[PDB]
Amino acid sequence: EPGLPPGPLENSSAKLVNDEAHPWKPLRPGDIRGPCPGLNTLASHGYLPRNGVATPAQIINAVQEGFNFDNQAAIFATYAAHLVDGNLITDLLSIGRKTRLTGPDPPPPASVGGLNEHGTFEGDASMTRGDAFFGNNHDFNETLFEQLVDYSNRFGGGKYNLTVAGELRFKRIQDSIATNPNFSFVDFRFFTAYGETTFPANLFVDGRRDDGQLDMDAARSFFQFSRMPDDFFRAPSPRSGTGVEVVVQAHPMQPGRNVGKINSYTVDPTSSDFSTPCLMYEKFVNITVKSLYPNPTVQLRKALNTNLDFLFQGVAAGCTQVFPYGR
Ligand code: HEM
Ligand SMILES: *[C@@H]1O[C@H](CO)[C@@H](O)[C@H](O)[C@H]1NC(C)=O
Ligand SMILES: *[C@@H]1O[C@H](CO)[C@@H](O)[C@H](O)[C@H]1NC(C)=O
Ligand SMILES: *[C@@H]1O[C@H](CO)[C@@H](O)[C@H](O)[C@H]1NC(C)=O
Ligand SMILES: *[C@@H]1O[C@H](CO)[C@@H](O)[C@H](O)[C@H]1NC(C)=O
Ligand SMILES: *[C@@H]1O[C@H](CO)[C@@H](O)[C@H](O)[C@H]1NC(C)=O
Ligand SMILES: COc1cccc(OC)c1O
Ligand SMILES: [Cl-]
Ligand SMILES: [Mg+2]
Repeated sequence: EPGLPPGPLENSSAKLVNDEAHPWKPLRPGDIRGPCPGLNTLASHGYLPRNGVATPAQIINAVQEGFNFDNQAAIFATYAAHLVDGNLITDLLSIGRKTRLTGPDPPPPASVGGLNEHGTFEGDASMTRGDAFFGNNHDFNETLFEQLVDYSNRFGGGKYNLTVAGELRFKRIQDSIATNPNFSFVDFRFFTAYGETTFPANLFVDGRRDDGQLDMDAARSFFQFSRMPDDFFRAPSPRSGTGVEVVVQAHPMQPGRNVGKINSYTVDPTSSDFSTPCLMYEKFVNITVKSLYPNPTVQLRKALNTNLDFLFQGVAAGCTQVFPYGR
């Protein structure tokens, strides 16, 4: 019932992806878009179902076909998101808000809240979306985008590149520390917050150039309108987070959180960090997934174990698989 994770592209060359079969269309009533401009764009070009509800296999195929996201990264992200935000029985995940379209819900404490669910996959210090504490963690924010433009002007000669990513990533962390008393920057979010800042440079840059310099017209088109530029070619090879080391090196940070007040950022020594990637995977499964499904019934336990096996396919070589519900 859960389909097998798709394999890598047979042909990963750059090609036109804004093509006749995948035109941009505006939203219809009920169409769901969320905090990810990549998935949003794929839905708005029909690489995913246009209503924003999809299976993990549909998501993996879409990120590969439309943007040349690499297979390992696609698998890890998709199954992580599905485990914490999707319906494991129906095999459906919303790319934004919680919806009845993902089917009959499992029992509490599982939320099946879609990608909009705060603190599962989605988290604080996003580039163009506000922190959940401020009321909306999913819609495009013009003020935040204008700051991205400003940082691109200051550090990228008017373009978004890895140097800009390094500076903006830090600025957003510092702004959340100063204003969000509930700011959390540990474990899974600590990792994804860095990786996501490379994606516009690696994946939104036309693949015929692949120069890591994203122009602001293209940036707005993706971030605000979920729309590929006219004649957009995808990247010329599979990739996801390459160059994340540049972003980290610009302003190395420890994982931590504000402790109920602004300007109280307190390092968490129980968090994983970039020195312990396997711990990030182990805590995600043992703590995050397990807490949503502490004592699942038979069909849920089976679906959990299958999706956990799929998640492990995307885990970097050298980590040991963990089994929260037995073998
Ligand atoms: C493979 C499955 C994917 C999933 C499940 C996924 C999910 C998400 C989620 C939940 C966020 C919000 C994190 C946060 O800021 O709090 C996010 C951010 C982001 N995603 Fe993805 N994503 C995926 C692939 C991609 C791809 C292929 C691209 C580009 C082609 C992309 C581009 C981005 C960008 C740029 C952000 C940051 C948005 C911002 O901070 O303003 N994603 N994604
Ligand atoms: C792979 O796709 C590219 C772009 O569409 C094309 O030029 C190339 O010849 C394809 N390779 C094969 C083996 O068909
Ligand atoms: C506040 O932080 C906790 C995690 O420490 C999280 O469970 C909760 O959803 C957060 N809420 C908002 C609006 O940030
Ligand atoms: C956008 O972000 C700014 C800056 O953090 C915030 O003040 C504003 O309330 C957000 N929302 C909108 C709708 O502009
Ligand atoms: C970003 O652009 C600026 C200005 O062109 C340049 O100095 C810097 O080296 C660029 N960084 C990257 C990683 O391309
Ligand atoms: C996760 O649970 C497994 C037992 O299934 C255990 O071996 C492992 O040490 C745990 N890891 C963490 C980080 O809790
Ligand atoms: C490969 O890593 C990732 C995959 C999907 C989303 C991410 O950031 C939100 C991310 O950092
Ligand atoms: Cl790949
Ligand atoms: Mg966020």
